[PDB]
Amino acid sequence: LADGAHIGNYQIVKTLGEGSFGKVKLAYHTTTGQKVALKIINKKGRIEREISYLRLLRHPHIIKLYDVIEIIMVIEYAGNELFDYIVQRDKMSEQEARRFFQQIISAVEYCHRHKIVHRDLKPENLLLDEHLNVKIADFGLNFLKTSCGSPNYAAPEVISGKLYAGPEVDVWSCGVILYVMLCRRLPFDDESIPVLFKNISNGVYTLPKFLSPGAAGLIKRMLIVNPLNRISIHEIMQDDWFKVDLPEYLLPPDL
Amino acid sequence: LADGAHIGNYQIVKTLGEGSFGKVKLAYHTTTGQKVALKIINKKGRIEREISYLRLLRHPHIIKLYDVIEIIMVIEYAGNELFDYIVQRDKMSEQEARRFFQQIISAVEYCHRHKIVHRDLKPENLLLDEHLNVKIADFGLNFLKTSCGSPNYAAPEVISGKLYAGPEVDVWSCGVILYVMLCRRLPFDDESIPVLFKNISNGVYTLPKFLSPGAAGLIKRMLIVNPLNRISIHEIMQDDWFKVDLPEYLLPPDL
Repeated sequence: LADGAHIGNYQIVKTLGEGSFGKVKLAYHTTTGQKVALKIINKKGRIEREISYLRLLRHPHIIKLYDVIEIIMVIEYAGNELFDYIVQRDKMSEQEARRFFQQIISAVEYCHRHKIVHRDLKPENLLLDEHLNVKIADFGLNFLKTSCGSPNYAAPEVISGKLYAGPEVDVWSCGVILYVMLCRRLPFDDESIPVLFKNISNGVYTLPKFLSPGAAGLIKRMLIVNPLNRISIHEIMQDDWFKVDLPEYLLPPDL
Repeated sequence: LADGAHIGNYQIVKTLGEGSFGKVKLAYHTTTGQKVALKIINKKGRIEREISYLRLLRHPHIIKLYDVIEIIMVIEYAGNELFDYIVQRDKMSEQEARRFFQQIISAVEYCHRHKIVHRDLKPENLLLDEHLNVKIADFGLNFLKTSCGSPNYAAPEVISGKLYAGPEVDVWSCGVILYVMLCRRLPFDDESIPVLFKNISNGVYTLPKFLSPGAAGLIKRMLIVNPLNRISIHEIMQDDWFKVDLPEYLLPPDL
């Protein structure tokens, strides 16, 4: 039950995080040795509905909810972080960046379809598995992780704490994300908190010249202050720059 | 010169981060095999004065600037993060927490003496070495790390972007830090950015009952909104709760 060991095919390894109910512990499947993530819960509503609803969501690049076993969740485990891999390789190609951006955007499209807005797309939520596939965590309706997002990646609507943050906020975050993989620098960022918020609020940032007309073009339409003029996920998936070398499994049925 | 290898006793291993001039690369000393951190620079003022000034600062718990070798810096390397270690051991003792808090506070006292205010004390800056000693990084006058601080740990003066942030801001951050090691939860923290800032601004937080009168007492005086009434580092070092089991090497000469 504790960091000791064993629970129906799974042996516990070492708590990964704590959180209001139980903890999250690393564990490896008894026979296969597949690493897994065990989120424990109990001692309390429509959460069970949620947990049940998550076991249905499946996507190559979203951390999967393998199966529920107190209340053990059994989640897919990815140990590395997308950006740790990116800093490693000095200057990865624009085509290398795009490859990741496509997996991410596809994943977002997938969730928005199932009516789930992430709202917290940031580096600590972009993981990678042994095959270099992105795995987005924290998707679906602890002190190691803060409840409020990393400002540098939040849309104006979020910085300003608007009562409604629609799927357009994910596009903005993805905008920042794309920007950083290509420019290796944050779009908005100042040592002064208030100034960082000012810039984000007025979409104040500069696009580096080494950016292809394609990339810079897409970034531009994603980082738009007015939620209504911000480009949509589907428009992004139909973009020429985006489309290049786009793996078929990433394109939904309707597109 | 690159991620290839070798530079006067040091062999390069794999870039740890990038930053406006050069990068930071992990390297191990050719003979001893001591891991080191290599920050590269060139292509430009009073920085050299600064670099020179840092080579003089020495403290058991501050990342040391071993020696300058373009412009290679050679920094002490710590791979783990204080809080990763803390989540591991389920509930570490109050005396275990205090041990870390003393090393941290001593380190801060040390820098404030040499007229250096950190201003960005957060989890990603609290490292640990193989002996479980804290090593504070980013001390002394990149996309993996943002320029603005992690709000949850910043003092009101910092959240509000006041033109002057004195050493009192470090006390506040240390307050949050102490709080989290003991309560395993953030003092101020809300999914709403504006609300998080409101709470911080009005020092709105609750002290858990399982806190000793000592600990809770110290926290209280650190998280004070008015910079002038906030407890001082030296008063903290003379506190009864703080003093318990305080290793002699951590106490400065004058105390």
